[PDB]
Amino acid sequence: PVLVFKLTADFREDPDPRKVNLGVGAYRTDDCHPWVLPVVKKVEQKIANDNSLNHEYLPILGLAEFRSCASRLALGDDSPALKEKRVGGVQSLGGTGALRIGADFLARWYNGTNNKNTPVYVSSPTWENHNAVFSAAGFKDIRSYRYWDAEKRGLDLQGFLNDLENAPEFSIVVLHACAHNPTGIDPTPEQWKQIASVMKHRFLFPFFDSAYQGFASGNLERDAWAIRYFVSEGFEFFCAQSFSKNFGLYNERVGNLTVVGKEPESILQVLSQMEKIVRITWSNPPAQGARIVASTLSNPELFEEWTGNVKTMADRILTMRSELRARLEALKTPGTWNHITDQIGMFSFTGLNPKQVEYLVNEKHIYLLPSGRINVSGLTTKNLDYVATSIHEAVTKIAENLYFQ
Ligand SMILES: Cc1ncc(COP(=O)(O)O)c(C=O)c1O
Repeated sequence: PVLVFKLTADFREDPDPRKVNLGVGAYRTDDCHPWVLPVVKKVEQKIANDNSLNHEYLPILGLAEFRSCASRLALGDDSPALKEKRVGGVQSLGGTGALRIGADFLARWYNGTNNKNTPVYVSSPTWENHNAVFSAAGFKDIRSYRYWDAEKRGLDLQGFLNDLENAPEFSIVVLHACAHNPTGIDPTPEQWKQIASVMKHRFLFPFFDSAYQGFASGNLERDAWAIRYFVSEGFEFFCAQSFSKNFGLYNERVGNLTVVGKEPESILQVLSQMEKIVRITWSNPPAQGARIVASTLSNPELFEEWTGNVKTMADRILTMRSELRARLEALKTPGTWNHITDQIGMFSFTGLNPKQVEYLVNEKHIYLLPSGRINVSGLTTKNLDYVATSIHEAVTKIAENLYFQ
């Protein structure tokens, strides 16, 4: 599960001046540089001048203000679950750490004691590290639900539902909260209702993965609709949150595992068990990233500025999608390209085949995944024409099948 990071390493070492990194989902400005969000520079300065801050261990489960703030962002300020004190939060090492802690919990305490046979269902296709994290937790039966229909380039809703109907009771279902990685296609709210209905009837466990809240619609509230719907339907569930993308805090490793239970006693028990799992993994979590997020989200002014920074990223992505589609169309590139602008989040699942990716990587020094996934936030007004013309070359020169064409 380390392909994107190897892609980045190959890109850095490449001497060719034309090179473009469209692999890893990391935001870039229109001049192709990292963007430290304005709200983050401001809160960092406030931390650097605040002499009451010490370096003593945080609690095992982490910084209380951060955990509350994060769960609130997922669930909404007026969530009934918050009001009924049936919500817990475990500060984690980014989204990955939240998924891993959640996985280790389920493998020890869920559906019996030390049950490694509980099926875990992930999307077809999904993030590379999903299978790897759940296998590391010791789960033996990892399965796929139909998701991507490559013919219609949207959701195979009937397949998805049918796979969930046939899942053994109590199976764990890893659901992308919004901004599906890699397809950029999410269920509509009406589709989510049908999914939830099947999960409720078959007692399936929702394990949400929320790594991109803000990037699907530009609006934090709207991107959490599905999480909030599952709360309202009476589910207990996990939701692994990352702030790597929406705060641009990749290298400070800031995540939160939100837990929604039936009652406060449920949460107290789950959390006391999570303490043991954290202790034998990283002991307790790092402070800097969590303090930046806690400060931002607990202050109405910084919060508003932050949501404006997220909107800025989401809007730049929209523009890059429109521009790429337009240039491919003006070049008369074969096939249709509306899927570039239909898809949402950070990525486009372009539909290019593995030989077309190989051409782009080795001949044109444009780095993307063998699947055809690109990071749309890697495109810029300066690289767009090179990327479009290169895709055109690949699509016209490299056939799907060498013979019979
Ligand atoms: C779907 C998905 N889940 C989890 C993660 C893990 O993020 P992190 O770097 O915060 O550990 C990513 C990457 O942002 C992701 O795309």
